[PDB]
Amino acid sequence: AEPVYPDQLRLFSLGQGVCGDKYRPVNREEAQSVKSNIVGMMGQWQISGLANGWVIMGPGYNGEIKPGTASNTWCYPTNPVTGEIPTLSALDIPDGDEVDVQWRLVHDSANFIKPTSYLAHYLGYAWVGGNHSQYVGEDMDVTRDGDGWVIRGNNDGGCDGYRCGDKTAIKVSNFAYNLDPDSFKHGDVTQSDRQLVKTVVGWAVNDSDTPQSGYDVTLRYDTATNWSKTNTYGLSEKVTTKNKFKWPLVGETELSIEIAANQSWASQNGGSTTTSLSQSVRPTVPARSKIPVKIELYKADISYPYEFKADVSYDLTLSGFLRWGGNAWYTHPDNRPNWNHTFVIGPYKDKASSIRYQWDKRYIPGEVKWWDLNWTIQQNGLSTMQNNLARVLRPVRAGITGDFSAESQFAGNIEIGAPVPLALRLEIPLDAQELSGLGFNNVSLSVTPA
Amino acid sequence: PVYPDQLRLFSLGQGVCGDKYRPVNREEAQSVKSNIVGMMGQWQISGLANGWVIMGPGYNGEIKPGTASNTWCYPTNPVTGEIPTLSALDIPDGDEVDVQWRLVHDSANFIKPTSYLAHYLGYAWVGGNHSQYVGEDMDVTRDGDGWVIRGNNDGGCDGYRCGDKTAIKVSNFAYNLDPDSFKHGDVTQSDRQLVKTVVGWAVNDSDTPQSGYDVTLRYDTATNWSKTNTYGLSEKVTTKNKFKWPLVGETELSIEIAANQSWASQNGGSTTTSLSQSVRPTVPARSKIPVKIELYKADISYPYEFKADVSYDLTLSGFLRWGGNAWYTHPDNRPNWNHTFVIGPYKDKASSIRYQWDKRYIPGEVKWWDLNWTIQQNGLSTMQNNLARVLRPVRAGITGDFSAESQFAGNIEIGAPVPLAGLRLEIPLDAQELSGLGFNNVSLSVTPAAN
Repeated sequence: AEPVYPDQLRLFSLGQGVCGDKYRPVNREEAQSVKSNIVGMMGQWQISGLANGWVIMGPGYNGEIKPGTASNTWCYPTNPVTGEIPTLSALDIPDGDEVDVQWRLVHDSANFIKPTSYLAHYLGYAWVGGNHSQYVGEDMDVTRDGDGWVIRGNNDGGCDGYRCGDKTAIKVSNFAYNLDPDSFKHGDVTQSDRQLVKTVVGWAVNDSDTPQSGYDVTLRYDTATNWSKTNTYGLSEKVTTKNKFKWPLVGETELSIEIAANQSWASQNGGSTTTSLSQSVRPTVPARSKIPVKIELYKADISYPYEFKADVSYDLTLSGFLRWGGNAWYTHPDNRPNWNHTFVIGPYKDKASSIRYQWDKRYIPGEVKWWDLNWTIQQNGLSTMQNNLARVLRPVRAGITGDFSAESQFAGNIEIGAPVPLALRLEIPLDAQELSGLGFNNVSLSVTPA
Repeated sequence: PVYPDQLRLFSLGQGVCGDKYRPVNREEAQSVKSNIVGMMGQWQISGLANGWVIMGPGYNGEIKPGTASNTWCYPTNPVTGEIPTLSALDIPDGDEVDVQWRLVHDSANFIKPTSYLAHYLGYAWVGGNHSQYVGEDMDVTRDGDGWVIRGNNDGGCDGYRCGDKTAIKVSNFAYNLDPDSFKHGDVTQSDRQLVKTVVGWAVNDSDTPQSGYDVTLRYDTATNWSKTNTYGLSEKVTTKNKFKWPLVGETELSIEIAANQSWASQNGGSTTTSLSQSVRPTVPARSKIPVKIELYKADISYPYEFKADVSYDLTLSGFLRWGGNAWYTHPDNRPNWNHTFVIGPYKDKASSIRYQWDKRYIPGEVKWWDLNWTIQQNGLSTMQNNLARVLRPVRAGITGDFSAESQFAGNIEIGAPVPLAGLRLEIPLDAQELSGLGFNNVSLSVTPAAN
């Protein structure tokens, strides 16, 4: 309600202080109210407008809010959807075997069993608890189900209530883990150093009576990169990454490691590869003069414990019968029908399985084709639903660890010194054999117009 | 390369961009999906080239065919070769004197890059008499709390005024601890345990069901915590904005770190915060409902680590060369020259290399150094790889041990209604007992939802 929702802001390019159909300019106070969020949605040196001649700058300008004018405007809806589900801080589960990472999440009474149970209960699912308790989400048994788990109330002994024997089950299945490359952190560097294995030197001469410029002196060469990694546990066998990425750089050791996408993290533990590389400068040597040029070749290796975060997602399927005269299905059946509905807890898939969608579009009558979330609100009130939904939708991440080590060869910049006279050709010796013995193959120096 | 910071959303109709801009295509959109989605509303839908669309974070940034009257665009003629943001240059924590010494003497990560910056900008003799190259045979001397990197001047040299070595002064250091870089070791202690269950009843002595009253639980909790600081640098680190101590395990901690205070002067204590749980139950006519409130105790400890970003001022003193320098006026009188940069978060245009470089193509902006001249003198590549080194983020590890104990209540739970043999409450609370277990000023109240 009252509070401004960052994720509902929309930008317009309609001129100063102008908004599109059914949007109004965001004012200073509101902007300040969620400063971090607006800035995080802006470009480096972006500058957008706010109400009554004010402006908010991007991260580059330190997201500052001051008087000003902008052609574009941060606008808010004249009819904003109220009572958003908050997004709680991530629940970080330490690295372990898939089974253990999953037990830790699934049997957590306060962060999983109770919220998901209460969600099912709020949706009108009957008997969401075991007969050892009168409260929902208690005396809940967690049992293995393939690569998933099932959560149903213990059914030992007898129970009171019509069909109390038919306990609703909460199926947690279809798990997935997406390693986030940006979450990269590393411990103390075990090994680290970069030797100067050789330095190529010589000169670059200018013969003509006119200043030689606009030519690129380019060094091309090959070297091998040897890296390897370990995986402390087995969850590794199931994590992938949306897209390929370059292993992050640490120290002064230039590496060229490409982790491949959608390929088991546990299946990519290292490799030896020779990579063609290059370096180049565009000198400007004055008439009939020469410049000293130097290229330092290096060798570096580094080792360290590493850690990434994998975003966990799973399917939440609720199955049981819908309570009589207390139901949230849109048709509000009264025949206590056996029911099955699955929510995708993680990356969006479709409307039917998106709690956040059905919640946010709850006031658009034509969109409610599944759970009538409005019912949960008259039944429980805004705060209770918001707090509960936030708990079931809380992001879950799993740590991914192990040791990393690598060694590679590479050249530094082609450096040049103060030009010397005399009274664009190169005189830079390249000992093929010594270089080859050092691990630098197919090394060449070329001159080519800019 | 599609540079995300040059992207621009326009609201001018189907596939329409602003002047000198063009529609982002499906592929280009995929190459920078996260940056685009990170600028979009939860359920925003925006257009791309040839009738495609990219959706907001809520739809998981799906890229698919669709019609949209607002569009993601890119310059037809983009400012090319933006300075690459390299990975962080980690520095071994220690006492302030250590981190500075380690930074300042780093030949390949600081001396060479800052010396080349001066040289490319036209500063003369940025090198020692014992080398023909820029940035070699340099001497670093103190000058208060600031440092000075300048070519060795001993012996004899050649060149007009070769005795005038350009000095690179580093001063005014500052270290900003980044709360999001949080990480921890083995959580050498943990768990939660139930220490008491406060139970009672809500009764309804009416012939009609009751749903108009909030039962709320209010109380004070004290978190007894602490944290050590392995090294001395922490005496100078601060945080721009306050933050909640990060949640680890399942011990709810109510700890806050204040901005503008030395990291080292916030090592723990007993902090009291007032919490409040509530619920609006529905009690059938002539009925009562059991109310349950569990109270927990929790202990946690573990080594911790946050990184502190290091910023400093880089001042270049020397005279600008004869045949060309970078100053927008391009003097030739071979003048002494003082100019300082701010290596770290923005401050102002004059002292921001990133700013002058990114806006180089805008004539009115070049009021200091024009980096278009340096690019025509050394090539586009040379210059962005050099500025990539100069602006390479530098950070020191801030480590130590963290320990904490706290008491917290679970949510208020409601049982099944059972026929009695404004909503009313009957739940005993013994101030002294509760207090013995770390819960003070505990109250259960029944309030109409209409207040």
